[PDB]
Amino acid sequence: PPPALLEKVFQYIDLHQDEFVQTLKEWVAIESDSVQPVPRFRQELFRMMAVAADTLQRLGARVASVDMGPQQLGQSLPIPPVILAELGSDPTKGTVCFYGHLDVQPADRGDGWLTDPYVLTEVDGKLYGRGATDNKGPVLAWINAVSAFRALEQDLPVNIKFIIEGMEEAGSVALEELVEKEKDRFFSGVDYIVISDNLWISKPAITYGTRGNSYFMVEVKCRDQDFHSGTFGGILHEPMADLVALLGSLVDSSGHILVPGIYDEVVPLTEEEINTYKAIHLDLEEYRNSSRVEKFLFDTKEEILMHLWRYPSLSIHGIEGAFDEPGTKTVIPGRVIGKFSIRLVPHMNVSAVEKQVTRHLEDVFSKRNSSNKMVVSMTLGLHPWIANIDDTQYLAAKRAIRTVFGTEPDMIRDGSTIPIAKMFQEIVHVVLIPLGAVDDGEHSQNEKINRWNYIEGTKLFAAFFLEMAQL
Ligand SMILES: [Zn+2]
Ligand SMILES: [Zn+2]
Repeated sequence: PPPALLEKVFQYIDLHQDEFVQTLKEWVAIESDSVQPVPRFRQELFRMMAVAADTLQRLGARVASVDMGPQQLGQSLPIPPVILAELGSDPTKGTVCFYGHLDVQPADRGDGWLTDPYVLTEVDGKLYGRGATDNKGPVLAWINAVSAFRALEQDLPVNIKFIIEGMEEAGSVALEELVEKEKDRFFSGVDYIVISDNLWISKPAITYGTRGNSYFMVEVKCRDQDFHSGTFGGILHEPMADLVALLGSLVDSSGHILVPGIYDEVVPLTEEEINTYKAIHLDLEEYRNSSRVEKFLFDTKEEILMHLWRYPSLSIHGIEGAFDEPGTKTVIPGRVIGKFSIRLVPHMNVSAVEKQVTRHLEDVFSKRNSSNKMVVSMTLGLHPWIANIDDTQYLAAKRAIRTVFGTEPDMIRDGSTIPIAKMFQEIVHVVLIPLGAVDDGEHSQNEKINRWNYIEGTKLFAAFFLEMAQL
């Protein structure tokens, strides 16, 4: 049983759930792809921001859609407006701000989707579609919670602010300058900030730490034109041969990173820290099963979680400029770019990591005595983020979770990076409430959010409004 007429709010959410799921279906069908520099998609992104601005206004919010200007690509594209919305300015009330994004990662059905990525399809309680979990589901769950108090003419316990952007999947272009401009304007008197764009691991969760990241591009160039692999086979220093040797020099079969210096500054594992991991709830057979992975690099819960949260990791993403379509093309690529990144943990320095990776790659390349040119560039470099657990925002969330799910949340870290979390910490001086399941498949084929997570998460947000008012 819930408290109060949270009972009535909860009743409302259960009765309007099919409507909440149809709104999500409608938002998902707007192909708000920010990553493709294609006018068709950027227009759909602007329409998305407009649909959201209208939704917030209809709820009762003062809404501003802030003109963001051009995105320099030697061409350019307009950036989608940022919604800056306020619902209530009651001086007898605290104020909570919610950040979300309504742009999505590209989705091509040919990538391996069993459904049309932009048609929300429910299969065994799972709602499949691009943006279902990342991030239209949790934005709507928050909005739908507010709309329950509004429909019932129930006083919202806190004032609510919304900051919603349309460029998160493309580096939040122009957000930081707007935030900076607004630090003592829109953010003046905002008590706590909420982000809901992350997943559980098993038991619901609250997330209080994230990894950093460093994204590397390694270009090996002969000439711009490719070669016929037979007509010119046998006589070139082939860009692909150099790149494959460069990429193959980075990590070993155990996951151990081979760049010298990389472990120098990782904080030492302590007894205390080990204990924190032992207290997390994770069935390793369950985790193997939802991931459909035969075996992981490690055998125990503690090793698995630590390698995700507090050890660095290296992933090779792909190669650009070579033969990557289906079939059997006989080509020596003239210019290729390897892509890989290293997730960063305390106490690693971004600038040192950049130096170390570069030096390593130069040393490998020079030993090849190749005629090719190599350019390493670190295109992205972010430090890790940690919240203070048992902050007032963090306690409200714990209580809200207990109310809705009837159990204590585990305090978890995250292997991914939430750059926005760091940005609000640096400029405005954040609580992460995950709604997604571990197997939601964000940034992949067959992304979903579970109906239960989406609907029960709406209730979580409702309870949370009330908890924030209570300190
Ligand atoms: Zn997201
Ligand atoms: Zn994303």
